[PDB]
Amino acid sequence: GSSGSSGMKHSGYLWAIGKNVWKRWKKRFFVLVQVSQYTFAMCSYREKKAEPQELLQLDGYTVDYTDPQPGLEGGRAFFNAVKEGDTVIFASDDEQDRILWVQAMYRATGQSHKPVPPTQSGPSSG
Repeated sequence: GSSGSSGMKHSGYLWAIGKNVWKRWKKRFFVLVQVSQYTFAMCSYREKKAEPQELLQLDGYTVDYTDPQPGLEGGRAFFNAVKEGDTVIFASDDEQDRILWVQAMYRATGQSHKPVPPTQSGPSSG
């Protein structure tokens, strides 16, 4: 039962909304930390040199590319994580970033269905 070991994989502002945390959908700081050898969590450090406000352990969450849900109007890319009884959505400024996030989050959780990048050049709405 050692203390553990910190670690950073990817940091940057992102749009996410959950049920217990980030109830609101707004661009907030997001940092992927490593809790255990095979366990990670999303720590949102909004303060300046202080403890994190919101935190979501990615212990199980299944992140994967998903269509743009009706409502969330923050970022372009859309990606939500599926949990036994919890569901959280995430969005970035560009599609390129999303991938980098899915690739990491994927391993952090260790889901069964590995995420894969689509081939949607860029259709037009009407």
